[PDB]
Amino acid sequence: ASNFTQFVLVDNGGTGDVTVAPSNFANGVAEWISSNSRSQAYKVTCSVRQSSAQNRKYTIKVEVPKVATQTVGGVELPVAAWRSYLNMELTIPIFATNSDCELIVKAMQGLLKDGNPIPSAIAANSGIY
Amino acid sequence: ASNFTQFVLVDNGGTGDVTVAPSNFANGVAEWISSNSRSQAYKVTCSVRQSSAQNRKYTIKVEVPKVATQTVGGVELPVAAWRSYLNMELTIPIFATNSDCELIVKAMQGLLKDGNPIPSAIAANSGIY
Amino acid sequence: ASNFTQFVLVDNGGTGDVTVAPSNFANGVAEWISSNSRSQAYKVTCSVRQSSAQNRKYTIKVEVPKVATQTVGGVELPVAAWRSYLNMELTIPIFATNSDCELIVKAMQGLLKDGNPIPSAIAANSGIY
Amino acid sequence: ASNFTQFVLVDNGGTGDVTVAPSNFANGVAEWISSNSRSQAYKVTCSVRQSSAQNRKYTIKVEVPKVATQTVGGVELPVAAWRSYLNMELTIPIFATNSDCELIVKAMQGLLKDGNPIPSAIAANSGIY
Amino acid sequence: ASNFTQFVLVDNGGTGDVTVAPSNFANGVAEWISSNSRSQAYKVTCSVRQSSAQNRKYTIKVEVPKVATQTVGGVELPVAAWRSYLNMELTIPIFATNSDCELIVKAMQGLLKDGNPIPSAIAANSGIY
Amino acid sequence: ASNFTQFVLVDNGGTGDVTVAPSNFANGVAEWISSNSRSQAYKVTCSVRQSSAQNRKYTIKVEVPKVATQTVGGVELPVAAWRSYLNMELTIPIFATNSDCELIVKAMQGLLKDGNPIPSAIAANSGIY
RNA sequence: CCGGAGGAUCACCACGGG
RNA sequence: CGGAGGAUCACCACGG
RNA sequence: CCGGAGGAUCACCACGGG
Repeated sequence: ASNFTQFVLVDNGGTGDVTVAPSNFANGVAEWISSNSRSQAYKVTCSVRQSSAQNRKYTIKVEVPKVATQTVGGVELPVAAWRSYLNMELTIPIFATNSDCELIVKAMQGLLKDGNPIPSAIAANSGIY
Repeated sequence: ASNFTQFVLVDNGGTGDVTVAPSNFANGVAEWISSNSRSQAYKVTCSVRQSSAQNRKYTIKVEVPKVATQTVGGVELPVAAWRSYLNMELTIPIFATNSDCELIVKAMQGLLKDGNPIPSAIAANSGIY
Repeated sequence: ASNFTQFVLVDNGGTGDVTVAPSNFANGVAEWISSNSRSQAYKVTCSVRQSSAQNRKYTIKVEVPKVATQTVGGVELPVAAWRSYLNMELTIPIFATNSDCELIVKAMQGLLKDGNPIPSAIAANSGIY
Repeated sequence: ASNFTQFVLVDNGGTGDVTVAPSNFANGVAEWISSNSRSQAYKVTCSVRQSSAQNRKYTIKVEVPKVATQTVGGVELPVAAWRSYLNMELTIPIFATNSDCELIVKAMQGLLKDGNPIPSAIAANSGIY
Repeated sequence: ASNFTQFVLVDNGGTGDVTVAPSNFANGVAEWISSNSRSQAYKVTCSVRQSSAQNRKYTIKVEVPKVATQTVGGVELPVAAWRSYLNMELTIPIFATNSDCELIVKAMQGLLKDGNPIPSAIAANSGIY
Repeated sequence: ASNFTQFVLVDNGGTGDVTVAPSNFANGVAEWISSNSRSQAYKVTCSVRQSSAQNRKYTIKVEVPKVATQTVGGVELPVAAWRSYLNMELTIPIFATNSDCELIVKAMQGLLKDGNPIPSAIAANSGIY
C-alpha cells in the first residue's frame, strides 16, 4: 500500500471539486491541503498512536474555510470568523481485528450519510428537535 | 419536521443493518441507541452549544461495542467485550451561512468515503505513509 | 523518496508472509506494525542518534508474537500467549564511509545467514557446542 | 556434531571473504576471531542463559574494524583506526518450539534483507525518512 | 508526489557534482547528506513550523565542508578542516497565496544569480561598495 | 570593482521584472529597494563582519511584499500579514579562499534551483513529505 | 515563544523581554 | 556512558 | 470557559492558563 495520496475532500460532482494533497509528514503527522493560501485552505491532518496499554487512538483534524463573501487570496480577519474546525479522536482497543475496524468505519460513514440527523442538523445551522 | 429520527448507523446491505433510534434528550444531549440491552448497545449522542460569543460547537459521540456473553458467578450476561469510542467536536463561526455549513458536511463525508486515505488506514490497522 | 514504507519481515514462501507497515514516527522513533489485532501484531521500531561526539547509534527492536485466543468468562480475545523480544544496538563512528557501512550490513547479514552457528543454535532452542 | 566452527561473516564475492574462527569458549561465552593481527581482527561472541524463570536470553556481539597502519616514532603497527560495535539481545520464552524459533530467525533475516528499510538506512549513513 | 528527493546542491557541470540525498526526517527536521562519511558530508536540513498564529516559519540550514585527512594518533582519518554554515529563516504570513510564495522563491533565486551584487561580494571575500 | 549597483531581484522574463536599487549605505549596511512605498517594497540589505577570530559572517536580509489582493500605494494593516521576511547568515572560516567561496555560492544557488525540494516546498505552501 | 548587521565547534548557547 | 544486568519491552533497579 | 497528535472504563478525569 501507501495511502498518503491526494483525494477529493469535497465532491461537488466533477465541477467545483475540492482536492487536498500531501503537504507535510513532519513527526508522523500526515497533512493534506487544498491549493489556497494557508489561511483559506482546506486542511486535513491525521496521526495514530498507542494512547494506553489497551487502546490505539487516531487523531483526525479538519479545517474548512468559510466561503460565502470570501475574497480569494485576501487577508480576512479575524481568523476565527472565517474558519470551522473539526477534531476527531477515534479510540480502538488493541483487540480490534481488521473486520472490527471496517465496521467502525462503516458506523462513521453512516453517522454522516446524507439525510441523517447529524449531517442534516449541521447543514441547517440547527440542533436536534 | 423534526430531525430527531432513527437512522441506519451501519449499512450492511439491508441484512445485519445496525439502526439507532432516539432514546433520550435529557439535559440537551440528544441520544440514540440500537435495539439492544443497554450494556450491548451502539450509542450516539449529539449536543450543540454556543461556545464563544461568535462560535457554536457541536459535540458528537459514537460508541461501537464488541458484543459478547460473559459468565459472571456461573450466570450468563449480555456484555460488551470492549468498546470503540469516537469523540468529535466541530466549531463553526456564527457567520457561516447554510451553504458554508453544507461545505463542512460534504468535507466530512469526503474525508471518510471508501477508498480515501484515512478510512483505508483505519480499516487496515495502520498509519498513513 | 522514503524508506519508511512497508516491508516483508517474515518470508514464509509467498503465502504466510508477515508484512509490517508504518504506524507511527513520533520523537525520532519509527514504528512498523503488522496488520490485524494490534494485540497479536509483529512490531519493529528503529531510531538513530548521536550517542557521543564520534559515534552514531542505531537502536532496533523487534517483537515476534505467539498468536493465541484467550478465553475468560466465556469471552474470547485475540491475544499473544507470549512474545519473543529482539533488542539490538549498532554503534558506528562518524568516519565510516558508505562503503564501510555496507560492510557492516553484510556482516550482520552473514551472522544470521541460514546454516551459520548463531542462527542454527537459536532455531533449535540451543546454545553453542 | 559442533556448531562452534568457523564461518563466513562477510560474503564479499568469493575473494575478500571475511571468515571468523573459534578462538575461545570460556565461561559460556563463545568467541570467533578473523585471522591475522588480533588488533585488526573481526570479533563475534555469543552466549545464552536463563535470564528468568520463563525466558532464555541470547547475547550476540560483533566488532567490525577499520583496518589501518599506525605510525609513531617511525614505528608502524597494524591497528584498527576505529571499530563499529553491534550488541544484540534476543529473549525467547521457554514455550517456544523449534518452529517458533525458526520464525524468529526468519524475522531477523528479513529485518536485514538487502533493500529493506533498516539495512538501507545503515548502509547509507542515514536514518528513517 | 513527495518532495523529499535527492538533488544537486553543487552543480559542477556533471563532473564533480555534489549531490545530497534524503537521510533523516526524525523530529520533523528533513535532512539530506552527500554520499560521504558523516564527518566529511555536506548537510542540508529544513523544517517548517507555525511560529505565530498568523505566520509560518521555514528554517533551512546548509553545511559546506572543507574536506581533509587528519592524522590522529599516527592514524589517518577523514575529517573536515572547517565548515561554512548557512542559516536561513523565512517567515511567511498565512495569507500568502501560492503565487505570493512563488514570488518569494523567485526573489531568493534572483538574489543569488551569478553576476548580482551579493554573490559577487561573497565569492570575492569582500563587502559591498 | 564596485558591486553596489541595481539588479533584477525577481526575473519574470523581461516584462514584469522587479528591480531593486541602492537606497542606503549607512553603517556599511548596503540596502536596495524597489520603486514602491517602503511598506510595499522589495527590500534587500547585506553586511559582512568578522564575527569571531576564526569566522567572517555575512548577514543578508530580504523583505518580499504579499501581492495577491494588494492595493498599490494603499495603507495595508496589519503589516505582518502583508510581508515575508528572509534572514540569512553565512559564516565563512577565515581560511576560505576565493575558490572555496565560489563553491559556497554554488551550493546556495543549487539549494534554491527550480525543481529542487526546498524551493518547491516553499512555493507550494508545503513542508517536506 | 518573540528580538538582535548577538556567538557557535551549528537543529546549539548566552543575553534581552513580555 | 557500563553489565552474557531484568523486563509484561522505547521500560526498570544498580554502577559511575 | 478556553488549550493539548493529554488519558478514560467515555456527556468523565488530570494538567495547563487567563
